[PDB]
Amino acid sequence: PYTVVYFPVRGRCAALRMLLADQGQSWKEEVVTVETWQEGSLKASCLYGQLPKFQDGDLTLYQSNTILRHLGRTLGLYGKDQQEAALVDMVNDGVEDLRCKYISLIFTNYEAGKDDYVKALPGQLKPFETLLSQNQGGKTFIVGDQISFADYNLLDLLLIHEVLAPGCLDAFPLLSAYVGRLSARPKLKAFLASPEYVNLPINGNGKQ
Amino acid sequence: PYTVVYFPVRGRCAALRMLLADQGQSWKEEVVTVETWQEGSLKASCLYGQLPKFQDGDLTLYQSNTILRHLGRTLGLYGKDQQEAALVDMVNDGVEDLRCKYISLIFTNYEAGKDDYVKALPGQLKPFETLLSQNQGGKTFIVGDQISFADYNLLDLLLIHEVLAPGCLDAFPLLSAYVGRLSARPKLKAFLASPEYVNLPINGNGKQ
Ligand SMILES: CCCCCCSC[C@H](NC(=O)CC[C@H]([NH3+])C(=O)O)C(=O)NCC(=O)O
Ligand SMILES: CCCCCCSC[C@H](NC(=O)CC[C@H]([NH3+])C(=O)O)C(=O)NCC(=O)O
Repeated sequence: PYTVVYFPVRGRCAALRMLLADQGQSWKEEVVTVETWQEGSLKASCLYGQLPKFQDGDLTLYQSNTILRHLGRTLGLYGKDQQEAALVDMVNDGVEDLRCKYISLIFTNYEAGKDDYVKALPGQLKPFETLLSQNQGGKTFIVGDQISFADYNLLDLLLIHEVLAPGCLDAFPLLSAYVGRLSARPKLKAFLASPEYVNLPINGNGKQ
Repeated sequence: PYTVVYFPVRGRCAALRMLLADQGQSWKEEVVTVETWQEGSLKASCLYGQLPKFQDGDLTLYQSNTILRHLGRTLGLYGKDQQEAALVDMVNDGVEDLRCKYISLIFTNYEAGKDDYVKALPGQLKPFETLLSQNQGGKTFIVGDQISFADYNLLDLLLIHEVLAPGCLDAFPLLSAYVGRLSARPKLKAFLASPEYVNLPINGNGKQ
């Protein structure tokens, strides 16, 4: 089946976990503690010396987006045709770029860079509002009318930003409706409210 | 047909151009000058306010890797099955990570960070040597036995690093043989030697 090996944080696994849950998939969690990591053996065995590590049968993967695209490909959450598949990538890549800046703020300079980051947020979120406005008035999903791996990843990005800069979505009616709508999906709602998600820290450094 | 809109540099378009050339595809180049860019109109029309921008018929794409995956998907350079498609992603993601550090060195702190970067290079390149050693002794491609978009992207990464730290591939027999082998492909060889590639600067800041 599925197995995700990662630290005891949401981080780069939050989105794929949401995906697995909403799709009614069963998976195993292998928690890696800082002590175990600092031992060195696991780090060395990891291709790019990092986690998350994922296992699907005897297929061992690395790189969060690779896991997302894999599930998306295998579970049919990658658009209805090639054109949509490309637009799904365009969204995910955009999500990835903003996630990098978020991760850099959280770990590199939270105290001094928080104010500038928040001021720049509207411009960074705007593109997703625009994408949504061009797809059935943003009443369905980010691309096409069926959900895709990019939705789960975007949803996480928006959620974590709500905690960082509460109210950042008030200026974006479509994104706000989008978050609420998807968060309400039965399997997803139950997952987001469970101890498995709630009691895990967003990032590992105690900052959010 | 195909149209790539980008600045007069190789940068994030080098790989997709190599892909187009080697596959015998025709494309149009729309060169964007700093003056045109600083005018503002084009920047605003771009989804994430950035280039490269790509057009395939009336399909308008953004994000370099999205263009690579698109060509890969449409041209059959994405593995022979789902498993390979996932390994192709794992490689490309790895290439992307290292490209980001390269881009950060080139634009953020070349003078002070060049020495530390080069020292760390072997560890960063090693994973690709390892991947190659596990695939038919690294005698064919990075994943499977047919070429994929990840090859073109990896090939570029290696080439640009040869200029940054000449000889960095001497410690990696498989990667070196790989670069030479692919650079020798007829259409690709002719492209790499043409004025269209040679007279374009790698990055835009005059550093390499
Ligand atoms: C301690 C709690 C905080 C954990 C933060 C998240 S783990 C961060 C880091 N992993 C990554 O950055 C993964 C990046 C990779 N590109 C992906 O998308 O999967 C890692 O393994 N780092 C370990 C290392 O590189 O030594
Ligand atoms: C002047 C010559 C130097 C050009 C350097 C390359 S262009 C850099 C930048 N674009 C990107 O970083 C693209 C990143 C995007 N994630 C991708 O992969 O396509 C840009 O458009 N920047 C313009 C802007 O953001 O204003």
